[PDB]
Amino acid sequence: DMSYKVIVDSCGEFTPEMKADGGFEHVALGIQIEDTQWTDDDSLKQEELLLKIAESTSCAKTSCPSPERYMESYHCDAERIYVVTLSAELSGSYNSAVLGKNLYEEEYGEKQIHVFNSRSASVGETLIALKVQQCEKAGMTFEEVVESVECYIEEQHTYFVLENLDTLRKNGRLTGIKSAGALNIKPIMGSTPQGTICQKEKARGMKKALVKMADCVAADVVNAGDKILAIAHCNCEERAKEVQRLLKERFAVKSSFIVDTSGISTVYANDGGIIVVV
Amino acid sequence: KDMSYKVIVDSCGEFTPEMKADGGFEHVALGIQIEDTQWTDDDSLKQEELLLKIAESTSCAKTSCPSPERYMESYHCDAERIYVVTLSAELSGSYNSAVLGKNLYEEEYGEKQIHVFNSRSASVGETLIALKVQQCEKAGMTFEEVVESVECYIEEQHTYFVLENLDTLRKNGRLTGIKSLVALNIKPIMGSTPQGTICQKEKARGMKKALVKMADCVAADVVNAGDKILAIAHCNCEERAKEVQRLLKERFAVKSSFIVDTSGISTVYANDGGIIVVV
Ligand SMILES: CCCCCC/C=C\CCCCCCCCCC(=O)O
Ligand SMILES: CCCCCC/C=C\CCCCCCCCCC(=O)O
Ligand code: NA
Ligand code: NA
Repeated sequence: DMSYKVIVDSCGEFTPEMKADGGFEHVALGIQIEDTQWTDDDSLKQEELLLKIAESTSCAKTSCPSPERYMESYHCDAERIYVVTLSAELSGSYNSAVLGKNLYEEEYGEKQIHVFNSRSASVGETLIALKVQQCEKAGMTFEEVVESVECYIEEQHTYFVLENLDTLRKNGRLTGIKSAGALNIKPIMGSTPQGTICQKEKARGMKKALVKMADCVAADVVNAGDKILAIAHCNCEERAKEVQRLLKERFAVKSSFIVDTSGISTVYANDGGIIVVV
Repeated sequence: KDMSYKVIVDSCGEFTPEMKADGGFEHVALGIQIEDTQWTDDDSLKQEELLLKIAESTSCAKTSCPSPERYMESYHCDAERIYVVTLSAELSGSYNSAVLGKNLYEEEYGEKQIHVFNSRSASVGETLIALKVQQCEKAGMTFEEVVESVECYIEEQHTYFVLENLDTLRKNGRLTGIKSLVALNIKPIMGSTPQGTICQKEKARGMKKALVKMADCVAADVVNAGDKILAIAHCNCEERAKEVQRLLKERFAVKSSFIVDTSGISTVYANDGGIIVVV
């Protein structure tokens, strides 16, 4: 009985193995830069997006998926539907997925559909989708999957260091956080348990910030041998491999992987950004 | 051989007969003050004597949490691992005292595995967390693994209650954010927030329809009820507890359920006729 589908909004990256699996499906967000309106799918190559961001003087804007396209993704032959979305504190994607479930039941009746508020972004959503699959392979019931994945979400922590925080700041995703000292100061950012962004540390220069971020991850992680560590990078794979090396010096994980940022992740992480989740 | 672990629960958390007979569960008592009378909340305090004293006293009851020194002493024993389950940190100093007791322990003695769980609940909410600790230990998990699994359960755990008399919680500052209703026979359906505070979930006219609405609230929030234990605490109204149990069974199936009489602390704040439901 593998009658299930894992729906993830487009911010959550897919590894090549997940793309070849068939059980993972994306629901794409929208991206708007000046007078260009794009859909965050696999037809939007990262370089063209980064080049458009670089030329546009105006900050990029994004839009969550509509409830109707969530509902359409629920309507299929799979018995159990699991939805993984951006943090509800950072995007309307969660509320839209929940509304799509209400629309589905009005048009088609009851179905086992659960929407997971990742309280995170990017590879945070990826790891949750992988956790759903792991639970399904272990033979859990639908409600057992929900409980175990919601526990993993509670254990999961997100961290990131960017070169350019302006897109998150201008789009209202950094409210409360204090902003200009040394020009090479790099804040180490992270999630809160509620799914908002906070500042965890700071360092002058990228090399020192990556070390401090590695320390922050290691200071919070528990039972790391049971967990997969994910790293998303925006056009800086050698920086991603260095972060992986720093983290391996500090704790042992079950496994780890590195992925390129999705369209939404690229828009908000910007050129040179690094996101770590475990 | 020494016991591998002990679960310390403050006296608000009721023990089932099976837990009372298990030396792996141990209470740390709170204090109860009603007019000129001071009681330790332990098994030697009869609920009827407490209820009769409350009924006669025009003065509202007062309570006190355990001291950090008392918690520290409870940690110093032959059991290897110590788990502590306390009242919600937002409703009592019991959690802060247990954490301070741990800090004092590590300063005075060799390092020991001690973890304090903020239940963000009360009464059988603490009971079920203590049972979950035992379940995780029986599953063979490590200390860190037990801690992480129990904290996940705590986030899942929701508390609901309907009382005949909310005055003790109100007078003692435990309903700070809730608007009080004017006195036909409207009964508010109260419950926990994820932070461990009390909120009003619903309201109904009469006790019978209040229990129905509470049962609806429990059913609306519960995840994977089939694997969970549902607990019902009642203060001198066992038939009301069995009716609530019946209403919940109409809405979802659980692995098992139990009913217990309220502890001393739970009795003081739930009062005669109170009902508490946790799953
Ligand atoms: C709570 C932890 C968040 C970690 C953020 C990591 C940095 C960049 C990843 C992309 C974050 C995107 C957040 C804003 C998405 C808004 C999309 C929309 O609804 O328009
Ligand atoms: C957060 C959910 C709370 C549910 C409350 C259920 C009603 C009665 C159970 C007893 C509650 C006791 C709370 C106050 C305890 C204060 C003890 C102290 O003096 O520190
Ligand atoms: Na559309
Ligand atoms: Na008084």
